[PDB]
Amino acid sequence: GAMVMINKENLSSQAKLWNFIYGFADSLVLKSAVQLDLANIIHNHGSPMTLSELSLHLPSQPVNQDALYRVLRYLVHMKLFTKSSIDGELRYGLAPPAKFLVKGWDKCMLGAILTITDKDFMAPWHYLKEGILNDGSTSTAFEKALGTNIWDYMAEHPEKNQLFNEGMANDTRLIMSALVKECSSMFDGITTIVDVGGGTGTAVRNIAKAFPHIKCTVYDLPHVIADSPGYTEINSIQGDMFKYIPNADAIMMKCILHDWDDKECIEILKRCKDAVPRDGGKVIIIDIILDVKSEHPYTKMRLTLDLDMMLNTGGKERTEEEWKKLIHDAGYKGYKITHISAVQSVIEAYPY
Amino acid sequence: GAMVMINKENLSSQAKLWNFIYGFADSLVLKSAVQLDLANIIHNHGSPMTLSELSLHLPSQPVNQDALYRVLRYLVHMKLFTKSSIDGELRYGLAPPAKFLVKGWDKCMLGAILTITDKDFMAPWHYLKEGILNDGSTSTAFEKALGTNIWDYMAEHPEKNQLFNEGMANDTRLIMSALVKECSSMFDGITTIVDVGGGTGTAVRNIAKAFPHIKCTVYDLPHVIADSPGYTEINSIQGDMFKYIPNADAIMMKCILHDWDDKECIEILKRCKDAVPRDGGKVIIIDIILDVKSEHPYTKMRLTLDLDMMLNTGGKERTEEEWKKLIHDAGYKGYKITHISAVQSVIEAYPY
Ligand SMILES: Nc1ncnc2c1ncn2[C@@H]1O[C@H](CSCC[C@H](N)C(=O)O)[C@@H](O)[C@H]1O
Ligand SMILES: Nc1ncnc2c1ncn2[C@@H]1O[C@H](CSCC[C@H](N)C(=O)O)[C@@H](O)[C@H]1O
Ligand SMILES: Oc1ccc(C[C@@H]2NCCc3cc(O)c(O)cc32)cc1O
Ligand SMILES: Oc1ccc(C[C@@H]2NCCc3cc(O)c(O)cc32)cc1O
Ligand SMILES: [K+]
Ligand SMILES: [K+]
Ligand SMILES: [K+]
Ligand SMILES: [K+]
Ligand SMILES: [K+]
Repeated sequence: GAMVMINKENLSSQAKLWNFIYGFADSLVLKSAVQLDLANIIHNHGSPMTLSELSLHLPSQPVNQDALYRVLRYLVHMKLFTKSSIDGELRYGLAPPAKFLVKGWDKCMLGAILTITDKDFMAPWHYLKEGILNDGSTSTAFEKALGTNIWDYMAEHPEKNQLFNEGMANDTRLIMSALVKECSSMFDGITTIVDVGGGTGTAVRNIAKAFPHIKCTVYDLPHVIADSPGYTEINSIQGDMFKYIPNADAIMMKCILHDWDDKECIEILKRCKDAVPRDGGKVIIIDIILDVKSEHPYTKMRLTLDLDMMLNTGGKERTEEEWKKLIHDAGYKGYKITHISAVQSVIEAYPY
Repeated sequence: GAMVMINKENLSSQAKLWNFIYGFADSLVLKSAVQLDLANIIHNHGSPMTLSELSLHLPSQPVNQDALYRVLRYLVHMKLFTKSSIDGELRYGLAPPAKFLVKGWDKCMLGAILTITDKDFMAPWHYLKEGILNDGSTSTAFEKALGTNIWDYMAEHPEKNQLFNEGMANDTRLIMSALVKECSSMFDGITTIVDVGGGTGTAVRNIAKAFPHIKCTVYDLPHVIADSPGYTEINSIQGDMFKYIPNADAIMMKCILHDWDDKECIEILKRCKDAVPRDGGKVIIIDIILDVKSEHPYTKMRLTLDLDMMLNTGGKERTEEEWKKLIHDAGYKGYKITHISAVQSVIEAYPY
């Protein structure tokens, strides 16, 4: 018949399953740590704090200190926070990865955390089985969970629109420094650049500051431009990139093409190719490159973004070979990849 | 002013945060793998299967094979499944931890997975912040999310009651073999045993089979006994353990005391102490012992269960010192711990 176990089963193997089952506890404990603002209370204090001292500084009163102690115990085991005995008291501090929970610098990841761990925005992941056994539905998991496609949903839910746009703002803050410094030569000779699907303008505001002689434009759907601050020297245009892309010396698209299937990407890439000059025009794509042959620090979260696209947008994350095919099919002459030690890489696509 | 970064920031540190943010993706991809029954289709086939072969055996038709490929790619990166080139084709197999997703043996963990990753049963974790900043509410996160306390909720939601009771059934299946074999001496001389809060009877059915001369009783709330199969030689009694515990030579409580605060536990433990004989009576507690000094395979999920109790039941997981105090305060003479290489340990509590 079947396998019969006769000696002790491996505890580590079973623990690996329990840790996968409860993966959501890491996401949702982290969310609570962010909502309580623990890392910033400690960082501002400048030294480890007792349970009582932390409690006195929390966002509201009163505080259940038993609950706080037990969440902190979990956070210490995550190696995000520390706990030690100092001068006769137990005090809580920050471990090195907690720096990404500290406000005031480009790699603070708080906006992204609050977007991704939002209850409504997690709901699509419960429809993953229905993405494979689709019973002949063509809708995304986002539509099954929340009623309509992501972008129309954002147009009808202003607070959700804002939360998502700030997550994207954050995502872009993580890479701008590397972009404008390491990839400064990409901006040479450009007099105009349009950020297609540029969101609430983080990328253009940073490019415009680093390169004062380039006239920058942000272009997105009306409900996103409506959630943006006013601009002085930067053009803000609203519209639909499938029907119109503002012409310029260069087009940039960050986290756009991974929202769309290959047919749609080719339509967008053709529209971009015809928006830039034959003479040194270029299209700057910023998106993940999936390595399916070797492992990198961001490999796990890049595969996670592949399914995030599958459920939320209808898109995908692509390997270099897939990018090559898409860029070829849109009729470009060639492409060049630049790594910037980020989740995304830069792919410059060059027309004839 | 503030810290200024001047050299490249650590990619691994940032990846650790992204992996915590997306912890829920591991839980919910695993859920989808269980709903698709991938591990059992492969295990029954007895060799790795192509994407097409897997598709032909899935729970329903048609199948989106792109989606299936991409979920499998994530599952292979989890090291739950494998992918290889064999005789000119890409075939998917099982890695060693996938044995816990295979049906037909005591360590199949499928019931637990489907309980813990259920959408409604995950909802309380979104109210973790409100468990610390409770705005002077005394309700559990379960009540905030789902309307009332867990046990009354189960009484009013028969499908949820069943799903939870089968999760508990599974949890008990994981330990019964070690219990009845390693701890056989605990059952010596006992003529009657009552499993207080014994659920749908897994523990008693297994004890009754291993020890045919012990008259076993399962005792739980009416809506749980109502979700149980009929019994011949095993007594099934319904009631409230805070008002009555059926008298017997021994009482067992598995995953009971971790549902309750210390005052409640002492009330239950006193009721048990007075239900067993002064002459060799004993109370057999099966629950986690938290080690807060060193690390073990199950440490992470035990701390996770501490917050699971905090949110869902109002209880907690306890260290040995906390167990000692509780057992002392209920007026017992002593206790003995037996490890059984499981999530829970056995704590025998002995009256005078
Ligand atoms: N048809 C369309 N035309 C223009 N923008 C669109 C669009 N469909 C979606 N978008 C926009 O594409 C963006 C995808 S999210 C990426 C936002 C930003 N580039 C960043 O990386 O931070 C959203 O802001 C969305 O509103
Ligand atoms: N007042 C009460 N009296 C009796 N049983 C109770 C109770 N309150 C809760 N319970 C039961 O305690 C159990 C906790 S879950 C543990 C179930 C089982 N002992 C196992 O380990 O698999 C549930 O079955 C629940 O219905
Ligand atoms: O920094 C982030 C990284 C990834 C996300 C995931 C997000 N899921 C919903 C749909 C969507 C769409 C996107 O184009 C995108 O770049 C990210 C996401 C949010 C973020 O705020
Ligand atoms: O095997 C399992 C392990 C842990 C759980 C968590 C569960 N959360 C809801 C409330 C609750 C209550 C319990 O008494 C318990 O032992 C487990 C749980 C479910 C399971 O099916
Ligand atoms: K959820
Ligand atoms: K809204
Ligand atoms: K990669
Ligand atoms: K129900
Ligand atoms: K432990």
